[PDB]
Amino acid sequence: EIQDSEVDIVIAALQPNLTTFFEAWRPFFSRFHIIVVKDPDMAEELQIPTGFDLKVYTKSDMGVLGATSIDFSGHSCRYFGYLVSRKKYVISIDDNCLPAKDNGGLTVDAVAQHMSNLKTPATPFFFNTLYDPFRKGADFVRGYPFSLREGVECMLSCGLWLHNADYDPMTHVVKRNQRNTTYVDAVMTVPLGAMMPVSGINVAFNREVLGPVMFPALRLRKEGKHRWDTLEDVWNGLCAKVVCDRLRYGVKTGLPYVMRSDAEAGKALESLKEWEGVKVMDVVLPFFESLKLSSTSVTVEDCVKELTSIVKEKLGPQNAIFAKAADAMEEWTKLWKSHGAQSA
Amino acid sequence: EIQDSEVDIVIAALQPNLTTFFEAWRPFFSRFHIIVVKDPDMAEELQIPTGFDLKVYTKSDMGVLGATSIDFSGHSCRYFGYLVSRKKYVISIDDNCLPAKDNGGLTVDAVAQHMSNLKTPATPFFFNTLYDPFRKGADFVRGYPFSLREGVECMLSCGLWLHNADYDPMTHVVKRNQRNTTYVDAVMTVPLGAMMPVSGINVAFNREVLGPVMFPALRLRKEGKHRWDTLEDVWNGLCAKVVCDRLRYGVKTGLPYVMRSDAEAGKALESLKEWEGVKVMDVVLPFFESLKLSSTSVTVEDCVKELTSIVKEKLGPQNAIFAKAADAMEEWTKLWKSHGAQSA
Repeated sequence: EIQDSEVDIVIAALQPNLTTFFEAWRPFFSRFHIIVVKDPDMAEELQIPTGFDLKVYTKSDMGVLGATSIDFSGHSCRYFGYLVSRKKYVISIDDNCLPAKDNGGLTVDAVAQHMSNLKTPATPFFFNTLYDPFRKGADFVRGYPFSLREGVECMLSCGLWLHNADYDPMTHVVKRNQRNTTYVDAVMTVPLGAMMPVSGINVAFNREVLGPVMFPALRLRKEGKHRWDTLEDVWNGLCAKVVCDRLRYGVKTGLPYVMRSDAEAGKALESLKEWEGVKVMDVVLPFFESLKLSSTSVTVEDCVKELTSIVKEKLGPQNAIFAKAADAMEEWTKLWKSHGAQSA
Repeated sequence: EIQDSEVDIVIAALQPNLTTFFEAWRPFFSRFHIIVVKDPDMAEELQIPTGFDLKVYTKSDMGVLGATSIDFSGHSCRYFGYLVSRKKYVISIDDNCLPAKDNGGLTVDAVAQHMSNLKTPATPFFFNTLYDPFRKGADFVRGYPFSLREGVECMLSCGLWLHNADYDPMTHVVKRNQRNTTYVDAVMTVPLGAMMPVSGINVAFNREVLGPVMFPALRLRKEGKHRWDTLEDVWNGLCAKVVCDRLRYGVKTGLPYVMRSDAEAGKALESLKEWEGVKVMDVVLPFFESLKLSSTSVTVEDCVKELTSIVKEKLGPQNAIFAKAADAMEEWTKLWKSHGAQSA
């Protein structure tokens, strides 16, 4: 259950000029606290039209700890905002996304839909064929058992994207001019145990619960500024999902849509040439099918504690990015106990 | 891959006058073979228009089966059509449904959509957040592992319903004039292991594979003439779903929609007054939550055999309907070996 004052708009600034971004999102963002973060690599500064509650940050400020095994450049910088926040919930999208068009031509307040997704229970144990049983017009289908009608609280809500959808760069280059135009009016609970790709590009979550597992790790290389270049968010998703399923907590996907503006010419190919991600996911898959956890862990941190070991021993010797990521998971576990932990 | 020549439209008639129904479905049924079945409890005569490839069946034909422990009255009569059909795929709709209109105002050829759902592989091992990745405009989301792009065969397609949605009679009486108006333009594979309520109202499946398990069992009351009164289909749903998961076959839900014509005034209360389904589902759920079939089972015949026993063993003594359902589950297993089988 939610009131507005517990929301932090956490934004990655990878484009410095955010006039178009904020002026379009303004009616929906304005009433909230906004933690913009400057990309450490940025050879320019954030040209933001103001009138918002902005608590901007930059690379120097992070030095309050060295974080010796983590790189916060690029997309990873957005995780700093999760650490220097003191709010219960994080609503997070990237600077290249704009407010969407509904089927009715209505402008989709994704921020109000994210808040709705979380306060509203989730149904991971049984698939309601009408989807969200609490949305208007939807309800519980005949055969949905009654003991389950009051779902577990939703800890993570990941939305969708029109236009330049979150395809891998290979799929993007080859398909040429495929753009997403199918507005699917649906939000649904991802069933228990079911794996999913959590797009970092449009997501909101309980900072206080899942902040420990949202660790910036398994970035493929230092360079790269399009979501193509990394798999760290899809990786966080798998971790967070097995955490939620072990705890009988809920996850939702679907609405809201944001409209993701298109890429500069050919960068898809430029990033394609160096995207090892094909091989990565097909080894990471058997690992998470092979992640049936021992019974002891019942705190979020315990599941993290248990997981870093099972990652380090099983995946560690397979590739540098994995060991270097498990070490980043432990360093992030410290960072949460140290700088993320509650006080406000 | 499917052609029209392999589809048998098997329909239960509980309404005697099917002129309004068939003339509306004509553009879509005409090109197919239609196996109407008259409800044994039905005295009057079937007013069906001409111009179809119809082989009506009747109480007379049902008794030559000599079914010792199967009751074919009401919705259950539709299971006779699955036994005496000799085609690969059975598309089955209830007489109270009419073809739906999409957001573009188009009338949904649900028969062509079910076939599309089946010709198309399924993605049960990993949740593609754009839903069916082979539908146009949809595709595989970044991070979806590549070995899983080759989907397993889709053996079951469950469609949805506008207007008088498949709410249980309790939800129907209490929520009053709630009607479904949300056309969710998306079809999706139900992840592995996730239980679901499969509505009998608008569904299609591979007869030769899943036909043994689409069995008449779990009659809760003597005659449930509205889908409210019955759970025989929901029982099929859970059973076949565990089969599909053991055999690594896929199940899809969503498109197509039918416009489910509304109910007789107040009949909802007539059926709720006796709808014990509240408790039934609360016992059937944990059974399937605790139900893992042996890895030894590799054919459908193995899985039905193993499951009917586990039903006989665990659920049988919990209520007469379960043992009586295991008895009918077993009787159908013979009837398939004796009467139904074809090329699997």
